[PDB]
Amino acid sequence: SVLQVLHIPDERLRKVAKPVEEVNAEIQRIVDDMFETMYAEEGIGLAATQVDIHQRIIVIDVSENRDERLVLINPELLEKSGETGIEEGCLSIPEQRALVPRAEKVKIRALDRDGKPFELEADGLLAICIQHEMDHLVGKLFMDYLSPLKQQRIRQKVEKLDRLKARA
Ligand code: NI
Repeated sequence: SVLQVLHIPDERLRKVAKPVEEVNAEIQRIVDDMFETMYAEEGIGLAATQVDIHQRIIVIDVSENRDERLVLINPELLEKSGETGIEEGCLSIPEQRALVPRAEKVKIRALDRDGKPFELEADGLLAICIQHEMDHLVGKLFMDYLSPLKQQRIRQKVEKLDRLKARA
């Protein structure tokens, strides 16, 4: 099932997620529907909290033909180094992109879809993507990194967009 993605300025985007207590079949259905929603919305990553589920689950897939789907449950940042930034988009901030400071490399520890633990050293797009999604889980958005004026300037935009969007 395709889940509905919340947009700013929805207050539920600012909720802190709780860790997953047990990775079971309800968890695994959330994963499936999250992947479905991400692909439908043409993203390369989705955090559970953008879909009003306030648990620590992230799905990513950067692959061309769904060969390499990635699942981080209860993710934890072990180390980072460097600094970079591309012009990020966010499914919850529709059509708005900004360059954002990130660590260039990142080492994490998480659980997979089966609740088995793994480690992952990432760089490039993957590293930036992990940070972006992990931010979602503590209620941070990429626009939080920008100046009051850019944020202000941004917010105006999106509300109009959706104000078109329901359209009716
Ligand atoms: Ni996002």
